[PDB]
Amino acid sequence: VLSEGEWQLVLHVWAKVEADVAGHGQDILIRLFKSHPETLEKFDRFKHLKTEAEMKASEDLKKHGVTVLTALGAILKKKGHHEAELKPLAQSHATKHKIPIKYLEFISEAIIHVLHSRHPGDFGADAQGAMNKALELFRKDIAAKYKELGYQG
Ligand code: HEM
Repeated sequence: VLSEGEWQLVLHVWAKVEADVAGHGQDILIRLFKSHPETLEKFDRFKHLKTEAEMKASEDLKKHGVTVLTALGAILKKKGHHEAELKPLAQSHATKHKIPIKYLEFISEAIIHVLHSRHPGDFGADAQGAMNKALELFRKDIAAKYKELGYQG
């Protein structure tokens, strides 16, 4: 359970992301796909992209970055009371998109890296620990719905 102090750190940095959702979305997806190429293969939409420059040029990938960070932002702003927003996301990611929990760990690492690069004055170590705990809570609750459906592995 995050404390109120920790939620404040999280959402303070997140408000900064909200000034340039698309730029962040791009940088996060690019880092995820460069860091962990097996993730790119889960998107039939993007698996033609073979270089970072092609990724950076893809308007469709920038569109999807906005979709992902708008959904994450809505879950963060519920401060833990996010069951209505995770249900559908876990459902689709386990049964339709087939994303293992470990790749949710990978995208959390890429979110933390991009927020440290773009917002270092609002993302010192207190705020990095808090964002880590928020993203862990997201993964714990998606993992519990996976397990329900037979996809925790
Ligand atoms: C912060 C973590 C994530 C969030 C909030 C998120 C959010 C979303 C949303 C809102 C959609 C469209 C609605 C839906 O299908 O449920 C979506 C689609 C999808 N996501 Fe995620 N996602 C995350 C992590 C990932 C990861 C780590 C992968 C793959 C490694 C992935 C793969 C997919 C795929 C394949 C689609 C369908 C894209 C398409 O072909 O249109 N997601 N995601």
